[PDB]
Amino acid sequence: PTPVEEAQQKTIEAITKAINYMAKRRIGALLTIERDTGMGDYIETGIPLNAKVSSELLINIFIPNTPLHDGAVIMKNNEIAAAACYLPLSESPFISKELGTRHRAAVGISEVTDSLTIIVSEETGGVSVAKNGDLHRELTEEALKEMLEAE
Amino acid sequence: VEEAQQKTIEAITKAINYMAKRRIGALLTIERDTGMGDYIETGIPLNAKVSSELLINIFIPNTPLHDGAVIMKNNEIAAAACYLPLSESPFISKELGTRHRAAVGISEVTDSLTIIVSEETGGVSVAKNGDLHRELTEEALKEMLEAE
Ligand SMILES: O=C(NC[C@@H]1CCCO1)NC1CCCC1
Ligand SMILES: O=C(NC[C@H]1CCCO1)NC1CCCC1
Ligand SMILES: [Mg+2]
Repeated sequence: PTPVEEAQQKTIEAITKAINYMAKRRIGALLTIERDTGMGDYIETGIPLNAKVSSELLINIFIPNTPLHDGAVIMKNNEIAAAACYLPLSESPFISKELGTRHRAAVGISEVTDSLTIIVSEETGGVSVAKNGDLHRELTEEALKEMLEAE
Repeated sequence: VEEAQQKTIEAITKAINYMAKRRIGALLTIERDTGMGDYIETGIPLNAKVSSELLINIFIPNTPLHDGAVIMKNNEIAAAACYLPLSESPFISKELGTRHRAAVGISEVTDSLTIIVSEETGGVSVAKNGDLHRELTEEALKEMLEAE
């Protein structure tokens, strides 16, 4: 495998381990992965980190009642670019009415970028992904990892 | 460069103040001229920009990153949850535990400056040159960082 491919696999493993940990504990999370549409405008609304990814940092970021836990984490490749970022809120009628701001923000950014956003519900622990204006809910650990590997 | 150093000092002091008030244990070593790569390598790599918010989030109790030392280098957070050597000095106050002994320990073999927040009292101390300077005010800590 090339170094880029191995680095990508490490990042996926870090993300999936963090998301799985948060889902089990009902830790709300909002994690947007930049793709080909640049997200600089939104990255600049948060606290800059420019940090190497780890499952441990991702978890620490979203612990409730902490400085960094509200708003989105935005990733660029293997790095956490910024935390506590603003994303636009979708007005889509296909967002389940019981869902809160994190899900509406994820769908919102997915309507104006090709990014992939992962959401952990603080109510249920359910894991969802927003992509291209669609929200896919109640993902298994395997489905999430397969979505990341495919993207 | 001067504006960047002051920004980092302000970020550190704001984080330390927050933790001291809440009696959140913390251990933050600032590399100086003695390289500490061997200890940085024992932690979780971050190479992150300093912010008060990131420092606070690192040290929250019962989280992956809160046990061990944060090591700063070249104005960034190099790693978290790092190992530091424990001092065997018999002249550390006996009521103090592992965090303070680790800060003194790294200070015995490097020129680094380490900041400790006690989880028992929220007291703020600094280890340098093998000595621990205890019960620091906000102003005293700022003076040490500026002097360093
Ligand atoms: O693009 C990289 N990782 C991408 C991750 C995979 C899962 C979400 O984003 N790493 C390359 C840039 C730095 C070295 C290779
Ligand atoms: O921010 C600091 N140095 C900045 C360097 C890199 C860019 C320009 O010079 N040092 C801080 C750490 C401890 C207290 C001050
Ligand atoms: Mg379904």
